Amino acid sequence: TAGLAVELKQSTAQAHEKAEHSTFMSDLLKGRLGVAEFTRLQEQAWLFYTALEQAVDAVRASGFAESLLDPALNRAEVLARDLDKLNGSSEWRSRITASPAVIDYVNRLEEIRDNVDGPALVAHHYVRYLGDLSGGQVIARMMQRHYGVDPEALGFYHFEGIAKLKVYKDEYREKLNNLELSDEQREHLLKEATDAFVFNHQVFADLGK
Ligand SMILES: C=CC1=C(C)/C(=C/c2[nH]c(/C=C3N=C(/C=C4\NC(=O)C(C)=C4C=C)C(C)=C\3CCC(=O)O)c(CCC(=O)O)c2C)NC1=O
Repeated sequence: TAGLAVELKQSTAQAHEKAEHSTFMSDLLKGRLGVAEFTRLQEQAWLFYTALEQAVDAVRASGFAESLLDPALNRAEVLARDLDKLNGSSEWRSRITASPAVIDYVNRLEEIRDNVDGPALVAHHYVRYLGDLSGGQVIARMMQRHYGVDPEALGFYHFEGIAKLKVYKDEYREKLNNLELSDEQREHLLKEATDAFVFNHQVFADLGK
């Protein structure tokens, strides 16, 4: 009754809370881990953001949700640069492999990409990017504070090209509210958003293992 942004927040609350409270992310943010574990996180993130951004490109090209799917949000190329700094060479590209959790997540993104499934893609976009815009400074700050990570290796969290960030998040939520969705597409979107948090929790679980 209060618009899609509010409903997404409320519908995904249980899954979001489960993901935010994983042991791996909890130890990472409290300073118990190290730049190594942060680097492993960012390597798995590079795999699933590469897949997410293929799916966003296909959806944007179909004409669905275009103003929401701002290409300034793309993280994959920035993440690779970060991983070039963190690993000290481009060695990582040919070494990293998807964890099982990341295989399932990437598979789902690739299904969404090739189905060109606009409402599913919007769900995954909200769960990753709005997250990144919202709590991302807190993650970048803890990485600098606990681990000494250089801010030039935290480009993923900087969002180059956005000046006023609170404004941008506000407009992102209004763009969600303004999306034209059938009841069926809206249900599909809400369910996919919860699945997105579930995938992310399992990514942190596999990292912890
Ligand atoms: C898989 C984990 C995870 C993801 C994907 C995630 C996404 C995510 N984090 C959000 C907010 C937020 N997220 C954080 C914080 C964090 N977020 C973090 O991942 C970490 C590690 C912190 C550090 C405490 C804060 C402080 C907000 C503010 C809430 C808001 O603006 O609504 C939102 C905003 C929802 C909305 O405004 O309706 C999303 C989608 N949050 C998660 O926890």
